[PDB]
Amino acid sequence: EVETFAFQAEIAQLMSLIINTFYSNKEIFLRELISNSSDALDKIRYESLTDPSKLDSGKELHINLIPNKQDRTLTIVDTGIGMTKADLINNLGTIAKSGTKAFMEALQAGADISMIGQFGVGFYSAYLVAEKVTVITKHNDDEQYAWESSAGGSFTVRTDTGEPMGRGTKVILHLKEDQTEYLEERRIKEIVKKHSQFIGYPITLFVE
Ligand SMILES: CCCCn1c(Cc2cc(OC)ccc2OC)nc2c(N)ncnc21
Repeated sequence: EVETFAFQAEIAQLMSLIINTFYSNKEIFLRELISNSSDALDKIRYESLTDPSKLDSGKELHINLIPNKQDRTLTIVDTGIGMTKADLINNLGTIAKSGTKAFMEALQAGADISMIGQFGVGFYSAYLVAEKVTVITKHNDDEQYAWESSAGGSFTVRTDTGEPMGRGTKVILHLKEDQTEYLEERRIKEIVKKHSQFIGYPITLFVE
């Protein structure tokens, strides 16, 4: 059973700006997602120091970038802390509301879309390049879920019956027709080198 939810008005407004503004520097989406994966990995690492059993769902702390020309998708996989149903439906939005208001204020005043990460809302930069985003995620305290949105004001959540991931998040970017450059090995390698070369976990770029 698939449940359908409305974004909060502020978040729907941020998603339209991101979709609608003319802004050519779209590649920054990838460092925003990688950064989000890095924070989640820091989190579970930290939490495991005082509860070693939090890694029973997998000891390896890493990021995989998987392009699939066939599906036209690029997936950012992490084995970080993961997200609960409450995160997905409620808490992330609650937190994102104020980072959105700050981000929006900054833009007038002459900030640009590439600073979105300073405001804790860089996830939504996914919509620079993706027509639809699917997030598969698994937290220790909870079940595996699939979140999805093509923007338009709503998202769905369902329990995910696919391949169990153990622990972590996969962000699956269904790319726009004109953005398949981000499926190319030399392009991804270029962007990681430029914006993500210091991340403190291994990032494996899968080949097609
Ligand atoms: C804002 C920071 C936490 C949420 N989060 C994020 C950002 C985020 C994810 C979303 O998924 C549907 C929605 C909104 C988000 O930011 C507000 N990425 C994560 C990740 N890879 N692993 C764990 N938590 C993550």
